Amino acid sequence: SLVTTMCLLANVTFPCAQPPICYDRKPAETLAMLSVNVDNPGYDELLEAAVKCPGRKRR
Repeated sequence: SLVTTMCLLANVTFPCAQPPICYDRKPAETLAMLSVNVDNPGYDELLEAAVKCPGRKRR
């Protein structure tokens, strides 16, 4: 089968592209999460997603 790219948070797995939250909500947690996924090939996907800004806006 094809494999999606998975990243780790806690003892849970999730798509690297789609983490549950971002930097603005909790900066410490986000960085910690990024550090945990340093080894993973998906890491850059995770960095991009974690780093981008929020939903409450028109554009």
